[PDB]
Amino acid sequence: MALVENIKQFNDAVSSVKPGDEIVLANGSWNDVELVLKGKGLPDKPITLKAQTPGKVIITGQSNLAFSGEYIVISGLVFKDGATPTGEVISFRTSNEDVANHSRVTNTVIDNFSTDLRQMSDLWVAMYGKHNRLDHNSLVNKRNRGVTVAVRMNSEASRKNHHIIEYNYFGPRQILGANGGETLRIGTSHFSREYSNTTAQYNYFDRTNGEHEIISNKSSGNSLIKNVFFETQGTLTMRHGHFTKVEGNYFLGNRKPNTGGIRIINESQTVSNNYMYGLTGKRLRGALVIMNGVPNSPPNRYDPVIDSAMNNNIVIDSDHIELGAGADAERSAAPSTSEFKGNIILGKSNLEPFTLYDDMSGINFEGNYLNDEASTPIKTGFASTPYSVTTNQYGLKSPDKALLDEIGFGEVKLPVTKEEVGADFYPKNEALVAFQSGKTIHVKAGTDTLTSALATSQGGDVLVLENGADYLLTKFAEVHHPVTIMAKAGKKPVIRSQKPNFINIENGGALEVENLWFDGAESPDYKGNTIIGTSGYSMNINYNLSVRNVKVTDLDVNGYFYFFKANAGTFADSIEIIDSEFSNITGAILQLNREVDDLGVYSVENLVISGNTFTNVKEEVVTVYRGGTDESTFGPMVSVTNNTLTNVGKGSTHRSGASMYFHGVQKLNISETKWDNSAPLELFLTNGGPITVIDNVEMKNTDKIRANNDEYESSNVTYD
Repeated sequence: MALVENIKQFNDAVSSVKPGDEIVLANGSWNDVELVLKGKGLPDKPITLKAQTPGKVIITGQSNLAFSGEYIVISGLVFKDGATPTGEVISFRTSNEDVANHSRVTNTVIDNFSTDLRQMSDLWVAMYGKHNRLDHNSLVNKRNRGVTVAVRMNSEASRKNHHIIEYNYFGPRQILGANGGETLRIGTSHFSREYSNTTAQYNYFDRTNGEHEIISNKSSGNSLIKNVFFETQGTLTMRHGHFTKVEGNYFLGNRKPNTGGIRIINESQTVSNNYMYGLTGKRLRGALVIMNGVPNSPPNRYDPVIDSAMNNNIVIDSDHIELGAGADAERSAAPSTSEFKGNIILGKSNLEPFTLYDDMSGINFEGNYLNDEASTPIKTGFASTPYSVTTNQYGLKSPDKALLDEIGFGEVKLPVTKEEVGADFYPKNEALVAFQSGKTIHVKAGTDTLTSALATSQGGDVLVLENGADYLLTKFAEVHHPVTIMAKAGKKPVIRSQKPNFINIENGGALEVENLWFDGAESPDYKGNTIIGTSGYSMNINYNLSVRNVKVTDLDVNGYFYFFKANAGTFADSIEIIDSEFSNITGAILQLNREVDDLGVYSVENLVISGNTFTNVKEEVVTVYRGGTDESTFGPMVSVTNNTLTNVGKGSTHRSGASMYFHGVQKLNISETKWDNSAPLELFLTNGGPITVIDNVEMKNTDKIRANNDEYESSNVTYD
């Protein structure tokens, strides 16, 4: 019917709409468009809004879609590189009272509708009203905060909805490094007791690693069944609400880090007939979790587990089954009137997978299996079994056919594949620009030669520098894509700069430097200079920093001169500082303490400091900060091995007054390192389960380890 190519023609076709009529957007770009479509369609005659050719109609800029009435259909659309001017990209409503009932969004795409500020949050699809369908859609590259798809329950109209979120493709989602990165959320805490009755089936979750919750269930009566979780970090949690059915879900961890399974909280839940391979998650992110609750709980906390069944689940090569997880003064109530029956746990990665944080008499264990090699503290309900896991006709590591016939599982096979989900026209091309994957450039020694090479380089390229040659910068050496700046063999070229900062890693940029020498002889007489620094504007694309075999000297023109400053609103998936030497620096080596909100936002996911020497550093070698009490993220994970510190942290300018400072770090491993006439190593351990193993550390002429509390393991700590 009526084809349109502008906002006027479109709103005319909306005003003049009736059951059966189809409004078509013509192939081409639609920038800054706030699409509103109202109308009462019919079961036999539905009011449609479609693309002329699915994939050729593209919506960018400050654009969105709002719709209300009955039997509305949205199909073929694309929403690429832009942002909604409201809180939702696609909305199943037009006002608080006008919601869409019996409507459908299908064969539609949302690719990078992320706001430029990585800190801003918004919902990409917000479902309202009753009996709507959301299927065969691809939603990729969410680089800001908020839920990819949410089911709203703010009013009786949207409650007991019976929505179906089917065959959708949830593309990779980088780590937020803060709370608020769920892929699917059904309801909120304010309306948790109400039944939503939603069904989320046949969806594929591909590396959706936002935070520790891939699905946050926050209402009663929903069914999260037949889904695939390919290498996803975090868990499917029964966050709030009762009577949830979680079955037929395959979780392919492939031994990838921080991969979790299912977390039971609250009442009358049924987690049965799920498959789980190689899940490495622990505590609230275990492969199977049954939490401890808060008795007579406030809605935003945890209801004690009652009347629940975790049965007939296959757990192959996974490390943790957490019973009573989260137990403390707050969560004092252990599961009751529940059961754990006929489970097949086969894995040699952890031979004591069960971690029982409280008494588990409330649970009825019976008919379970655990490989001969592994032990369980649970005296009854468990039977010994040979560790026989063979790759079946579908490529999945399946156990023996007798054990499957005993529990009634059937053929171990995916309920859906990456090829059956999402939009048919849109490709699932990986956004993986690897380091050293491009053309190699040769940089002649001189003034602004590294600057020019960078400016015209491509993503993944390698800039090779002249061994022993002097390089000077007079302009910022900007890094807008992955880049390697190295020199081969063993003659360090000497880089100096007349700007406050040498290299700025900008949005989309990732940097690895090898065999380089940085020196401050040309650095200006300003406080706050740095060798490497992040953008200075929010970076919604995660970065990486690898510093290998580097010399840094004389950063002393003025005070507060750093090696690295990671600005707020920037986030590294990986920071590595290896085989390097640092001398005479008036600031700090790594300033990763700039997140000032105190609500779980931190600057680095993985931090490795190894094989390094530091001499005459007026501030810290490293200061890592994740303030507050948030339990939604895998916090900063730090490793500090084989290092020497000499005259570090003795200055009066840094506020911690430490050589190494750790606040809110969730996995801290310090070993084989020595302190000499430096400032003490400081800890500030926060909530959650912070793993801290300090071993074989020498501390000559240095005041002993500072700490807020003693929740850390310290061995072989030699004073002097």
